[PDB]
Amino acid sequence: GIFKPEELRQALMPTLEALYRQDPESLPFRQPVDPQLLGIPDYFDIVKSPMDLSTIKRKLDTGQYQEPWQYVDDIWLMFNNAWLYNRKTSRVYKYCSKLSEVFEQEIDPVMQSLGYCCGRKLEFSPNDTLDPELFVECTECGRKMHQICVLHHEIIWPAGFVCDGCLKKSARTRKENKFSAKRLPSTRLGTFLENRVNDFLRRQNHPESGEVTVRVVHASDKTVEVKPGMKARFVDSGEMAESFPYRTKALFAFEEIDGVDLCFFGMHVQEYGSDCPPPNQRRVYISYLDSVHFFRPKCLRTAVYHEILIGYLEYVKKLGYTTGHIWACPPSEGDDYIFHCHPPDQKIPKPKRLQEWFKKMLDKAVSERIVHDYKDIFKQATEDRSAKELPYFEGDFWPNVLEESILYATMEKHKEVFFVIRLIAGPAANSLPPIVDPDPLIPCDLMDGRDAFLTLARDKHLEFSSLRRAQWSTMCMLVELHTQ
Ligand SMILES: CNC(=O)c1cccc(CNC(=O)[C@H]2CCCN2C(=O)C2(c3ccc(Cl)cc3)CCCC2)c1
Ligand SMILES: [Zn+2]
Ligand SMILES: [Zn+2]
Repeated sequence: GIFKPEELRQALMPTLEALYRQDPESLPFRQPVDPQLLGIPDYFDIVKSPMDLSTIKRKLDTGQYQEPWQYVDDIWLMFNNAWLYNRKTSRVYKYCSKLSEVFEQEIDPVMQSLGYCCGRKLEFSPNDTLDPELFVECTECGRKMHQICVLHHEIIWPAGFVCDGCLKKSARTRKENKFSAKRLPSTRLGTFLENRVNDFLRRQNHPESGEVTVRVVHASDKTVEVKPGMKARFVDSGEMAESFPYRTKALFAFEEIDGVDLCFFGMHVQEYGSDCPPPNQRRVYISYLDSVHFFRPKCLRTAVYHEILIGYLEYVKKLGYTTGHIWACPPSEGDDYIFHCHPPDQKIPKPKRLQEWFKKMLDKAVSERIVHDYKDIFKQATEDRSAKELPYFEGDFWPNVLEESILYATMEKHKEVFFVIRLIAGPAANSLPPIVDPDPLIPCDLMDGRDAFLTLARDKHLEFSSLRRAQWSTMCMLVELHTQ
């Protein structure tokens, strides 16, 4: 036992009286449902565990609740029975919804006064059913708390969870989390980007901004093989190379928010080096860009994205990559992209908004004299003067759509989607030294393309749907990156 029974009764009884005072919303909930009297004989075929305010009052008054979550569980059983049995458009359904809003406001401050994370009944995002959020138990006081509220990971703290209350009471502080973003192995690329971001943020000197970390978490050597269609026409003759080698890299940016890691940006790139045959030579392809919109302050979010993306273009330019490519079309309605379960209010941008966003960033990159020029693939193709000449990237649009044929008219209708970004133009691009990546390979199967991370996130309910859930998913993804 944690609580003297009378203490639990005095704390919780006012939240029950708050529901009882709601008239008419509590009237269907004050007494056990009597299916005969109400003419609803199928009630007990649908509702296996009836619950009502008078039963909860008796359990409270007789000391039947040993800890407050058993009370919260009975309140939500009552709400869920009503939402299950009654139609969404029915009076009882709407009364139930109103009572659940009254309960959430009342129970929050009570559960926090009793030393709990919150008083919320929490379930994951959407076989008609939702998975419940997990609890951990303080080894010192025995209070149960949301795993995600207190960010307790068994790998980081194997001896068990100790709540803030028990740590203060014993003049102790939580053992440092060494599975941090900052402690991921550093790369030259990562250091360059993060130094750019933090320099900008220090110039703004805004009180809300946290330190940013940028880490390369995957680097491996791959090959894209030419598809059979285009292999027939161009490769089979010996006119075009059969496969193009590249380095695939994955990087993430993390911000300190409320003193813990938050992963807010993700990037996959394909890097076609100087020993890669034309027409891919000295080209970089940004496969996927994703974000979780919790960057603080929100007034500097776009500018921080600019520092990372303009920074990457500056870094590859200096090494001797001439051209950048971005496939600027949104993901399809149903595809998570990099981060599983975005906030519902982080809307996939419309094509026009996405194109305009990328245009503004590249204009900044022109002002800084990092980008020479940028145009749609149509103008750049006209200006370069066959289909053999098209840069051919793993998982890109053009290798797919060129199979549908087996070009000129197709580019014009999809011109605004494909940005070509000139980093090095003219004679400067003729007599460059070899491209030598000063960072080693980083083997990491989890970050080998975007699917392994999406699979882990689905399997373990690592959502980025709220700040608190994004903070847990960041902590979990960092433990996995640290223990490969
Ligand atoms: C409810 N919503 C979802 O379920 C959902 C599903 C899938 C994805 C998303 C959110 N993800 C995105 O918008 C991704 C892909 C398209 C670009 N993008 C970004 O994060 C960046 C961006 C550019 C421009 C603008 Cl205007 C907004 C953002 C950040 C800077 C570079 C790219 C949400
Ligand atoms: Zn909680
Ligand atoms: Zn405790």
